[PDB]
Amino acid sequence: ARQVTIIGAGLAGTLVARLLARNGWQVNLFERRPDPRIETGARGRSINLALAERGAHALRLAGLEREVLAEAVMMRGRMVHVPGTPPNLQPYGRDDSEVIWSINRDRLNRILLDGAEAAGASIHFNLGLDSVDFARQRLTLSNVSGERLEKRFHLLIGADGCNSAVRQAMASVVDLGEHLETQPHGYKELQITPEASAQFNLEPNALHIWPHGDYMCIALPNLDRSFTVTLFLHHQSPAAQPASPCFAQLVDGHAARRFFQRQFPDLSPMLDSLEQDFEHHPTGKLATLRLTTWHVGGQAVLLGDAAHPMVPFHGQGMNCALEDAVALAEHLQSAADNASALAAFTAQRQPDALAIQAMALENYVEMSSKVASPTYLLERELGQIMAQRQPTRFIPRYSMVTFSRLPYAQAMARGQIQEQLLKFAVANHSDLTSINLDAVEHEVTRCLPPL
Ligand SMILES: Cc1cc2nc3c(=O)[nH]c(=O)nc-3n(C[C@H](O)[C@H](O)[C@H](O)COP(=O)(O)OP(=O)(O)OC[C@H]3O[C@@H](n4cnc5c(N)ncnc54)[C@H](O)[C@@H]3O)c2cc1C
Ligand SMILES: Nc1ccccc1C(=O)C[C@H](N)C(=O)O
Repeated sequence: ARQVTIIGAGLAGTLVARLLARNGWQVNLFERRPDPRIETGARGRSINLALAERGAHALRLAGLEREVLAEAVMMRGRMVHVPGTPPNLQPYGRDDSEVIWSINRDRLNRILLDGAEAAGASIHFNLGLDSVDFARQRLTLSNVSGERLEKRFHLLIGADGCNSAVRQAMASVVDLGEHLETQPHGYKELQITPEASAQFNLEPNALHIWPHGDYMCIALPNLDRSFTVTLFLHHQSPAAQPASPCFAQLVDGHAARRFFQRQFPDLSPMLDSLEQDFEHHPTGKLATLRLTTWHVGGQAVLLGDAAHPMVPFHGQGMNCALEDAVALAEHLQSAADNASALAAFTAQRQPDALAIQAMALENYVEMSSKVASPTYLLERELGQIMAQRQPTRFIPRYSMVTFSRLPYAQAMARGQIQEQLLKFAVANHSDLTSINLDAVEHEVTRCLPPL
C-alpha cells in the first residue's frame, strides 16, 4: 500500500521519510553509514550548519522544529574579523533581531532519524547502494564487511548526497543533461576548543568570518562553546598569480601553521590542533551541478544534494534540501500518478535550486573581499537607505534568502531588479550627497511591487 524506498538517511531523506510515513506510506530507508543514535565513546567531529527560516519552517511542518532548536545555538549577527579594529558585530536584519541557528549536523541527523522511525519508517544502516537496474526496478546494495543484497522497489528516492549513486544509475534511462561547474576553492574543517574560545573571548552567539580576498575562514558555534572552523582556499595556484596561497603548497601541518600565523594572525592562536586536524582531515571539493530533470518516469526522483550540488558560500544547502523534502511529499500526496507527481515536483523546485546555486556562487565575493570599490560600498549604502524608506519593496537579497520563505527564484528576481536600480543610481557618483534619494525611491516603487 503505497511503497517507497529512500537511499540516504541524511537531511532530505530522513525528513521526506517522516512526511511520507506519517501519511501512511510504507517507507524503507537505506543508509551507507552507521546509526549515529547508537551511543559510543567517540566524540562527533561537529560539522555544524546554519539553519535559516526556510529550514526551520520545514522542520515545523514535520513537528520537529522545537526539538532541533533546543539543541541549536542562536546567532544574532555576523562577527567580522578584519585587522585594525576590534570584532565588529553586524546584527542580522532590520530590527536587529532576526537570527540564524547553528546546529550540529549529527545532532540534527539523530533527531530526524527518530522522527522518521516514530512515523513508521524502517531504517537500515551500513548498507550502500551500488547499482540500480531500472528495467527490473532492482537495487543492489553492499557493505565493505557484510556483503550483498538485491531488492526490488516500487518508487525510488535518491536522497544520497552530492555523489548520488541513484543519480549515476538514472543517467542511463534518462538524459539528465548534467553540467558540472567545478569550484577552484577547496575547504578544510578545523576546530577551536571551548578552552581557546573562552580564552580569546570569542562570541558564542554569532557567526564569525575572517575574510581574506580569494581565501577566508568562517566559524560556527557549538553548545559546548567549541567552534567549527572552515577554511576556503584554492586547491592550486592560478595562471595570473602562480605563487598565491593554495592547498598544494600546504604540504604539512607546519606549512599550514606558517600560513595561518601570517594570514590569519588572530585566528591561529585559537587553533591549537591545527597541525593534526590539517593532516588528518581530508581537503574537501566544492562544485555546482545542474540537471535538466530530476526524475525517470514515476520510477525514481532525486532531491537535496543528489539533485543540485551547490557551493556552500550561502549556508543554504541543508535549508534547500529540507524545503525539497516538504515539496516532494506534498506532490506525492496530490497527483494523478507518481510520474505526474515527480514531474510537478521537478517543475516547482528546479527553478529554485538554480537560483540558490547562482546566489551561493555570488555570495563568496560579498563575504570575502573587505576590499570593496567605493561604487560597491556606495551601492550598499544606498541599498540600506532604500530598505529603510521602502521596507516592503526593497529587501536586501541576503535577507530574502535567509530570513524569509520567499522562493529562491523570486528572491533572485527581485535581487536582480534591486541590483539594476542601485547600480544605475550610483554610477558616476563619488558619494551619496550627489545621489537624489527621491529620484531613486521613485524608481523603487515603480520597478518593485510589494510581495
Ligand atoms: C563545508 C560546508 C558547509 C556547509 N554549510 C551549510 C550551512 O551552513 N547551511 C546549510 O543549509 N547547508 C550547508 N552545507 C550544505 C549541506 O551540508 C547540504 O546541502 C545538506 O547536507 C544536503 O542534505 P542531503 O540530505 O541532500 O544530503 P546529505 O546530508 O549529504 O545526506 C545523504 C545521506 O547520504 C547517504 N549516502 C550517500 N551515498 C549513499 C549510498 N551510496 N548508499 C546509501 N546511502 C548513501 C549519506 O551517507 C548520508 O547518510 C554546507 C556544506 C559544506 C560542504
Ligand atoms: N553559514 C555558512 C556556512 C558555511 C559557508 C558559508 C556560510 C555563509 O556564508 C552564511 C552567511 N549567511 C553569509 O552568506 O554571509
